[PDB]
Amino acid sequence: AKLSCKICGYIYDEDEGDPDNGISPGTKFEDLPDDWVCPLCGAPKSEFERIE
Ligand SMILES: [Fe+3]
Repeated sequence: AKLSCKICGYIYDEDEGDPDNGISPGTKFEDLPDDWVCPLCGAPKSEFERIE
């Protein structure tokens, strides 16, 4: 699944992960640490919303 950061143009795609910050491809959003934030703008998980 894919989730948009409400606050910038970033999209978290579970099939991409966030590898530059230590999150492997295939990591589900539910499994991101509670201290994970958007790699571009620092918004928390509460500021992401599922998109198609
Ligand atoms: Fe962002």
